[PDB]
Amino acid sequence: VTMLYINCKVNGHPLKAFVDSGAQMTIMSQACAERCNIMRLVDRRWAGVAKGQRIIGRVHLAQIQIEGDFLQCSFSILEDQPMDMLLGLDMLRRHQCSIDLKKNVLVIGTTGTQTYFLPEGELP
Amino acid sequence: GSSTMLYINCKVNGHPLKAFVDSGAQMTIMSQACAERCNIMRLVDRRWAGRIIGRVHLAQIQIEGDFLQCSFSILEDQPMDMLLGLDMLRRHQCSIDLKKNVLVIGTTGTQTYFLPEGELP
Repeated sequence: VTMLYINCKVNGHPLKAFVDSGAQMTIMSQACAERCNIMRLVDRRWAGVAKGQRIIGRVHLAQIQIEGDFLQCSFSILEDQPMDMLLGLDMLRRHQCSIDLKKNVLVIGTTGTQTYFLPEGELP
Repeated sequence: GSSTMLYINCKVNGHPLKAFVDSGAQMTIMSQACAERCNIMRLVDRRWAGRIIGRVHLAQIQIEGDFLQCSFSILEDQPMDMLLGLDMLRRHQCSIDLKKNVLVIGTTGTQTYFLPEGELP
């Protein structure tokens, strides 16, 4: 069973995001926020400790680029989250997305943009 | 700033339950308590025991009027009755459609609504 990931970019930097309808919150790792050069967007007011783990702060409505579309998304930054990016139900709802396992695509409902889930050999 | 989850109605062996729809989970898992309530303990193959009690190789999960052939493991003390994971979502070519607010079974076209907050288990 191949897990669901998509390609996306933040501030022009490519990453692979895990698509998890069972997660309430979208979360980027601190390492990925550094690589994407977006620490200036990290509001440390919203620092805390996640379940399971320091949340370093929160990014408000930054653009996540999927194919050629730019979608405004908020997400928190977790220290030492192994994976770069976890796209949770908050985001999937915001943008009225469909996870379509027949076509093997994530559809962004607000735009009609469609992106293929990565094949097994491309998963991180 | 910060710091409704997806559920559907379904039935197993005629008994209703609410399933958590989790595309980040590899495996579909029913609680032992639910397996007992649905009266399907006879289907549990305990050679797959770990805590996972065993595996149900074949059971019908009913969604609306659809009967879908599924496999799932049985977990002692899982809080929710069923976690519907990517194995079964992929098997039945499902769409999780958050614009329409439905789970679509791709093999039949059947749709079921995600439950509102007040109906969550």
